[PDB]
Amino acid sequence: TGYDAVDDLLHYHERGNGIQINGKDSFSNEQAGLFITRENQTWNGYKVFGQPVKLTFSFPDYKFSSTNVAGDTGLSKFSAEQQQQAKLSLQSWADVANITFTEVAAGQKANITFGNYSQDRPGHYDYGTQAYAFLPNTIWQGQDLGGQTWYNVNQSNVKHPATEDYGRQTFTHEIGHALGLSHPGDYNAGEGDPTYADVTYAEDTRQFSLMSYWSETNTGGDNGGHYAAAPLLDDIAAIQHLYGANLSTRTGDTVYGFNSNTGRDFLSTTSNSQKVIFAAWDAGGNDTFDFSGYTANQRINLNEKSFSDVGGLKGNVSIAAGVTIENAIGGSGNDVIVGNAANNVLKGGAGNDVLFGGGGADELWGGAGKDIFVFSAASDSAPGASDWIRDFQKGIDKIDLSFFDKEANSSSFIHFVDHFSGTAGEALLSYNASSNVTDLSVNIGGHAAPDFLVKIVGQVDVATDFIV
Ligand SMILES: [Ca+2]
Ligand SMILES: [Ca+2]
Ligand SMILES: [Ca+2]
Ligand SMILES: [Ca+2]
Ligand SMILES: [Ca+2]
Ligand SMILES: [Ca+2]
Ligand SMILES: [Ca+2]
Ligand SMILES: [Zn+2]
Repeated sequence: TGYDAVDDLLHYHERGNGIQINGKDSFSNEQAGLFITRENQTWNGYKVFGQPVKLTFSFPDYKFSSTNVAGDTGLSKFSAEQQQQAKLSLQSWADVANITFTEVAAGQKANITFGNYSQDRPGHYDYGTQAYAFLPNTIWQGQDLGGQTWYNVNQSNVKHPATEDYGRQTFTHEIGHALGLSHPGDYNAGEGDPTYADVTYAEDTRQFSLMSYWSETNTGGDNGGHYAAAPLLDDIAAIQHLYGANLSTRTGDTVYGFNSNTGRDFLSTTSNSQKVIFAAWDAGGNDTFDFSGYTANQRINLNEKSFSDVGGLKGNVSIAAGVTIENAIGGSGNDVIVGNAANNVLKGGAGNDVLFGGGGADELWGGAGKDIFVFSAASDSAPGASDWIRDFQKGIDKIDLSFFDKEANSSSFIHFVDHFSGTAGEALLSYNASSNVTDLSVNIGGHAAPDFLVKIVGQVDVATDFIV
């Protein structure tokens, strides 16, 4: 049934509350954020949390023959392409927490610096390392190393971050360290051989945090060979814990995905081939997840902290804690679209879709195809805040009320009548041929009056259009 599909999406990636996944403990979004910042170091001071911060950054002109604090040499300044991508990574962190970044001249002392290295010793090129950075307040010989980030330019992804997404992710990851974030678990490579089996909690994967090195496939995600460019779900919790949530970000009506007005590369796409991977942070307005241009079967959940399967990928889109996204538009595939307690405009597009509005007064459009509109509570469409199904086609679309009889474990609870009598479970269809509107009223609670009312544009055939 349509309800089965909804129920499935609602319990996708449940976490915390004593759950154990992969033989590992499951941490909630909150716990993961705290664990990722377990070093307690911030630019505001040790254990000083929730305060804004203003930081400077620059691209120093390093001398090739110079040796850095780590012992690496064959140094160089960031190229134009590298600088451009580093600035995009910085902004992605500034979008979510109260952090202000300001670029200073190559000579001026800056809090965060970017530099390339190519040799582990003079005259010897290093093809084995990727990058590293120092957390704030890292003191060495009376000097703070905090804010320094270094990258192995012999790696093509580091040299070409604009075309190699792992390079862009690396910039975001190292800057994360420079801001106070650690990897989600303790494990040393090089002089150690860690694997996902060495994680502290199940959600330590690239599906939840880009501070992680473990594949998203470990938790059931699948990014189709791509890498997230910006802070993921648990990274947002981590960074906002340190510097507070940015309440000024995208406060207007924002569109994510296709036809985006975000002005962010990782939140926008112009074709079915260009895949999105992101955790959405949005501080206000009436917002829309527009995934209309994708052909794959998608699963879109508008609940906060929940995961969606978008554009042919799995668990690649999520919504941060405290964010309310209002609308969703599916693509040409057979989609499952689950709304939240707010008023939502849900559009299935072509294909056979399953739409679930949840609470609030929702506006549901099945579009072309055999669509199913699902309900599981009187509050889903309360009289006075009724849902509207705007394009119902009798004999083609369906209204799924199967939840009620299943819960009641009775085939006679929900049953259609031609007139009410106060009995619980009575359902009544009222068709107005002049206005082309059908009222579906149900007395679920067994009150004097119906406690559930859906308004439908179009005729409904009781003999063929319901799943009970
Ligand atoms: Ca917005
Ligand atoms: Ca909103
Ligand atoms: Ca669709
Ligand atoms: Ca459809
Ligand atoms: Ca809703
Ligand atoms: Ca339809
Ligand atoms: Ca509703
Ligand atoms: Zn790292």
